[PDB]
Amino acid sequence: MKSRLFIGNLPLKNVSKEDLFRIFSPYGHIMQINIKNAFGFIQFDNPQSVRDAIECESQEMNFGKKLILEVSSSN
RNA sequence: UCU
Repeated sequence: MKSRLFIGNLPLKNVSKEDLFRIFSPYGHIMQINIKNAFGFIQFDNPQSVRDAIECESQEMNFGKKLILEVSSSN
């Protein structure tokens, strides 16, 4: 557990899994990407990748905004 | 701000 990243505020249009892959692939090997409207879920193969993504990408602009990035709690 |  703890190997999934939650994104809380994606734009509601014009967002692809590939966009998310380009942003988050530097942090580790991504196994799965799910988008449910404003919510993104990126499954890595380990929990450190999620922590690294939150620490580095929270400081960045993506899709013209500051993304809400968290350890995913979703079952 | 959790399919």
